[PDB]
Amino acid sequence: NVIQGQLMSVSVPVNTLVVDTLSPTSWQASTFFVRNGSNPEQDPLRNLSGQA
Amino acid sequence: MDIKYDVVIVGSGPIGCTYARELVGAGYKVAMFDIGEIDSGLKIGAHKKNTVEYQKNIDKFVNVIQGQLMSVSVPVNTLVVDTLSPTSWQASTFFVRNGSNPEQDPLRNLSGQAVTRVVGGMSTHWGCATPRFDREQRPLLVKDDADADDAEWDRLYTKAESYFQTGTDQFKESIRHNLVLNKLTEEYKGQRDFQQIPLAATRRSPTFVEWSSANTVFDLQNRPNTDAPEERFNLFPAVACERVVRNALNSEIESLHIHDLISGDRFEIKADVYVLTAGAVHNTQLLVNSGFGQLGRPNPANPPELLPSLGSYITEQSLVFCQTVMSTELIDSVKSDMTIRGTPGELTYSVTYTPGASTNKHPDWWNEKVKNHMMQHQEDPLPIPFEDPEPQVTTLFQPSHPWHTQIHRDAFSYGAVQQSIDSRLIVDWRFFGRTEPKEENKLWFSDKITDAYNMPQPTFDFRFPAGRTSKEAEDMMTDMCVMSAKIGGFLPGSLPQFMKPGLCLHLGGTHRMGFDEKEDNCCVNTDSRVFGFKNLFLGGCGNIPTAYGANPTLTAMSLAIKSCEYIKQNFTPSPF
Amino acid sequence: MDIKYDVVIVGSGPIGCTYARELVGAGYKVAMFDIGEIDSGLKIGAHKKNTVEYQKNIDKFVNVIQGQLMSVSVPVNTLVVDTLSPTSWQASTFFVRNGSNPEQDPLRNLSGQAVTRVVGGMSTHWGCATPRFDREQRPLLVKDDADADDAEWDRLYTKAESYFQTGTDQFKESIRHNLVLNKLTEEYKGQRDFQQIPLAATRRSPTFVEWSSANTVFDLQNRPNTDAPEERFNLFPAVACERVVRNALNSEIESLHIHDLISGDRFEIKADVYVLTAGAVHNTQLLVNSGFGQLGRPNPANPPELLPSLGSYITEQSLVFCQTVMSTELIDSVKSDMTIRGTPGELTYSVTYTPGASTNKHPDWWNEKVKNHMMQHQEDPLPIPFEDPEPQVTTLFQPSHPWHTQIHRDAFSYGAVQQSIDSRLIVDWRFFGRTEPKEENKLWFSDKITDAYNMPQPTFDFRFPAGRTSKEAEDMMTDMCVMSAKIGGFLPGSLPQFMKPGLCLHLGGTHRMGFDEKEDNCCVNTDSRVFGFKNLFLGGCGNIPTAYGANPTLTAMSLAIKSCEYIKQNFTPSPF
Amino acid sequence: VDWRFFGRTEPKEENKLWFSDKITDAYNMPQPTFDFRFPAGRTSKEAEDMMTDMCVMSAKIGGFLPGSLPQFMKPGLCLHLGGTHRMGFDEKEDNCCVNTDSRV
Ligand SMILES: *Cc1cc2c(cc1C)nc1c(=O)[nH]c(=O)nc-1n2C[C@H](O)[C@H](O)[C@H](O)COP(=O)(O)OP(=O)(O)OC[C@H]1O[C@@H](n2cnc3c(N)ncnc32)[C@H](O)[C@@H]1O
Ligand SMILES: *Cc1cc2c(cc1C)nc1c(=O)[nH]c(=O)nc-1n2C[C@H](O)[C@H](O)[C@H](O)COP(=O)(O)OP(=O)(O)OC[C@H]1O[C@@H](n2cnc3c(N)ncnc32)[C@H](O)[C@@H]1O
Repeated sequence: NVIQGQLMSVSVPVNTLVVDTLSPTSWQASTFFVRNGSNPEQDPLRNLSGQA
Repeated sequence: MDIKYDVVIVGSGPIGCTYARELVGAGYKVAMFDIGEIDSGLKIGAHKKNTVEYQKNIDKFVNVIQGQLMSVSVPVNTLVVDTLSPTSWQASTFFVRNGSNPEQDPLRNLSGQAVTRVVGGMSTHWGCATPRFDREQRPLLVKDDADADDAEWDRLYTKAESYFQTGTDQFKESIRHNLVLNKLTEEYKGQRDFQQIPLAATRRSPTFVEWSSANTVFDLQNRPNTDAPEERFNLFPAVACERVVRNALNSEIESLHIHDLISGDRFEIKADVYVLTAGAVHNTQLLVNSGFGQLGRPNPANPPELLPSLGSYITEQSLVFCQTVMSTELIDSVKSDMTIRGTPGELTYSVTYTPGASTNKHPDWWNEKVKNHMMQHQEDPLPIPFEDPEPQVTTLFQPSHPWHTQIHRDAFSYGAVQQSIDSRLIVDWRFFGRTEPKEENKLWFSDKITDAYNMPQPTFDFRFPAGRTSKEAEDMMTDMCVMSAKIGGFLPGSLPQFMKPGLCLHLGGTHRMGFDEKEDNCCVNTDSRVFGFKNLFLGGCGNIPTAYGANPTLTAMSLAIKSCEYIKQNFTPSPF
Repeated sequence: MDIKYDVVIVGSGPIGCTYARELVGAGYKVAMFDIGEIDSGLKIGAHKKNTVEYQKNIDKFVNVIQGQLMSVSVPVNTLVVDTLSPTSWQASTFFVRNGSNPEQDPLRNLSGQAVTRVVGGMSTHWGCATPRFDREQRPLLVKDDADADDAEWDRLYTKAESYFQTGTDQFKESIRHNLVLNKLTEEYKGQRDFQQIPLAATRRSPTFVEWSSANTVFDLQNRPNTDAPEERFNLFPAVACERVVRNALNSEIESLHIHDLISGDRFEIKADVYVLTAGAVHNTQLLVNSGFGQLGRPNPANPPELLPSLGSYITEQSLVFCQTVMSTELIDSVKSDMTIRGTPGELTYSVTYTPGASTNKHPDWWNEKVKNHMMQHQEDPLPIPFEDPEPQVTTLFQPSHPWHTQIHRDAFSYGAVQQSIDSRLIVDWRFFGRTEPKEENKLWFSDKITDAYNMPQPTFDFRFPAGRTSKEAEDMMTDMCVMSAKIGGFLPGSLPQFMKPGLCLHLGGTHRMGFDEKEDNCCVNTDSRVFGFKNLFLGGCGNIPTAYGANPTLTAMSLAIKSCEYIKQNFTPSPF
Repeated sequence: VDWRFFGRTEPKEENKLWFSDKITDAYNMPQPTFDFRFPAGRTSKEAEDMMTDMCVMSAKIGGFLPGSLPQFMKPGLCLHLGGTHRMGFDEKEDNCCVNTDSRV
């Protein structure tokens, strides 16, 4: 837990995971927009995802 | 097989079988085709739960359901796997893979929508709930005369309930059922009414229910036969129906084009009357494949010439689910009439009641089951008999609670930790919302991509409408949270949640009914006859044009019965 | 139903059907009972995968399998749930709940063991692999004459393979199959041989295989009928067989006691010949319920009077599994014969080969499939055609690799992330170990606890034996890791692992065969006749007394064919 | 017992760490971006041979622990990144950034 608490990911690609069980009242974007500190330059297929 | 029939029916689900029942009985020469195969045993199209083994292992039945639900539209998968070995082959993109539909926006889908291709359709696995719709959920059959409209729905629903063997008392001797039913009655006294879910089912013994299906409505045996010597019916399984052929006038259907999946051959079939009962998705696909509506991605710049509302105004219900673990207060109530001496497992242990004691909260029969269970199974800490049937409770949709409710048990795949909880304690909660019909919510068919039967690939463009539909959906969730707490707390792993869109499989409005094609933005009239066409009829939930929360099948069958009255009045059976 | 038959058969799986095929054909008056129901469509007891819908959706078939596998022995669950609401009822102990078996030690179980109660048994869902056993895996039918023993097994296996429609070439036109087969041949040159898994199956088209089943061996239709007018057979589904009644001499069976699950009535059935083919678990249960062996927890202080080796020396195979993702080297090999100009998706793009080029690594037909796929589907990055059949590769058990191997695809439930990998790349690896028979490994039946049919509850006391069995099991895992790496890296989520004990469903030895009851510690002789008894025979994997790694069904059928030779030679059919 | 086997990666010009000219990280510095794949040829063959070697060697000690089965870890979890500002004798000939005294 100490280790994980001090390893900050270098490059996180834009997340395209589909959540389709939100309530109909919840706000949602119509796209997978650059969110949550993701790096839009990053190809998720040519990454070092584990680099921190 | 002959080339010419009086009536042809596409699909062998319960709605096709309603047509078959009515029309074979009226003496028409009838053919029914189904793309799927016979696989329910000797009773063709019967419910798969009606085996002794599923009645003793009911949770295994989830697997039967899942094994015959094939996803309608799966978007291209973009999940990153970055722990492959460096030697494994990988593409540089998320390419169209594994039967995914590239037309599909993963954010405007009914991901949970699925279809069943087997003789008897989805009625080989369904839950058999058959409530009537109240006025608010129901389309008009009579204009400007509410009493006359009620009377007509009553006549039709009554017949439909006979065809399905609908009843409301098959679970009346269940302790668990009565425990839930009574508590909720008491808690909502003067606010809401609770009753048994109306269920298409006949109890055969205390541990066996014969669930109804297509086979209950019509047995699907070829005729003439010894029991029906003057009737004429043939069922042709493993036949993909691909198109109905319109005359140039667009006034009549001239043939049905089929593909025999066993021989591989294609044929045309001729009939006086053509009935499409392939389900809400597949009726639409067949029509669009026959030049109704618009093939391809919607294009308003280019409105279709025939049935422009086809595939628009589609509705699916919102669904919320949880499970509860029965409260201590309620379990203790079960044994309230009992005197208990000594300690379980010893010789002096005694559980007794006074039959007829005026202070008894329960009938003698309930108390006998409980005493006997507690004295026979002294290692068991619960007062509920092991073979006690499940709860089957509803409060039906009303204006002040505009959702359908099922408080019940059906087959479920309990994870390992959930298996730690005694099943007698667990109750499932499913609340179903009504969805406003909106032109923008569409089922359409690709002009380039094809499905597994080489038909135009279905694609959804759906979102739950803003406004009432969404407010009610969230109010429904809150209502399940409030109501469920009266019975027990949530079961870990089955916490309150929205189910993926379309999992409820109550899709409607894809080929909707109304009085007037333009004014009511619809495809069929109140006899389920396709506007413009003399001899084409559509059956099923696709016909329902309203926002409904209740399970739609009974309502669809009712419309089918009306549709067959029109047929009997307007087409003469051939001589035998 | 009559009261008297020439032969009665308990169970309608493939082994019962072998008896039925041989004995109905020999003119005996035959009854077969099965506790399960007809549910494979019109072809009674046929494989459930032989529908068009499962052949287009093969992964859905896992659900069919899981829906008909009922766990034999589930220990009491001790999983702690401590996130219930304080209002929910809870016991203060982990009490016997949810059909758990309190006799069962969770640490000496076959947790993965399960049974199938349906007409046709497990052959309605099985994988159809039918290898022969080599000498090392195989029991003796002839003593002190190895060549004579080989000759006898050859005669019997050859007939069994005819009954099952066993073949080794149904997958020969698969690119994927040949890609795997060839690579592994090359890598083990001079060390091991690879071939197609022998499969009970007939190819009907490039996209449809008719998998064999009980129905292939015998069609299970009542006789006399139009095709077999001088034969006599009745199948009675939904009949629980409970006991065979021994004479006081313990020299003959006098009746079969049955329970009709539909009427609820119990009857006795009389026959000259009694054949038990209910599976390895249920044959044992029936025998113990009839006073063979010992009911209750083993007690050596009190050895049974009849068949003291019944339920001892049980064997189940160890099973290791993984999936791979095909290597880049191998995928590129597929298109080695191709010249490629331009870029995919453009007008100039060209994929060509020179038919007959001496430097071609592949036959023209392979290259035609590949060229056509690459030119027709230029958005697809793989050279393998979409409808290419699966790999079906084996290297059969040998002394230097004493395990059976299947390098293949069968129905599988891929998780969401796994669905991200193109299915054409994925290969399943299943290696099966042989288990030394040990007296201490037992299937026994409770004297107090009962199962869902009110029969004595089965309980296992099993561990994989120390010594060779365990060393080989781990060497097998290492061998799969080494061999699989030649084809590709592991698929995340399907990494190398031991499967729970008994999931392979290859249980043997529960009612084992040998020459001499005491010296060979066994229950039946080489005609599958129960020692002491003139007219009682047992069929199935329970008969196999050796340590085997290969799939046992073909071997069991072979023994059944020998058993019927004895019957035909020793019992006269009644006159018709 | 834990088993961790670590492979060597061939240095390839095409494998890059670069920095965005538009996107910034949490300290307002140019956002790092990788363009990496394990090189074809030796690096990838050895990586798979390494996996097989761990499977073979580990079996001498015991069987795998369920839930910790043999697997490749996500790229870069080992945190042994090298070569981003690599050393050599001659800047052009050795394609490098610092000399053997680590001087730029
Ligand atoms: C699956 C499901 C269904 C369900 C249920 C629970 C589950 C898990 N619970 C419900 C319940 O409690 N109450 C109820 O009212 N609905 C519930 N359902 C849904 C219900 O089963 C369906 O509404 C009902 O069966 C619909 O009936 P219908 O006759 O309209 O349609 P179907 O059963 O899908 O049968 C259609 C058939 O047509 C075939 N087919 C499809 N395409 C073709 C082509 N091209 N050619 C020839 N035949 C075609 C099918 O194979 C099928 O049998
Ligand atoms: C389930 C399974 C099976 C399997 C397979 C894969 C799966 C997922 N893959 C295998 C394969 O590739 N090759 C092979 O050799 N084996 C494979 N199998 C196993 C195979 O199906 C079984 O070995 C085979 O079917 C055994 O045949 P048998 O005829 O001995 O037994 P059965 O099929 O279990 O049928 C027994 C029947 O008897 C009934 N029954 C049980 N108890 C009673 C009582 N008391 N009274 C009357 N009937 C009884 C059953 O209901 C059943 O049909």
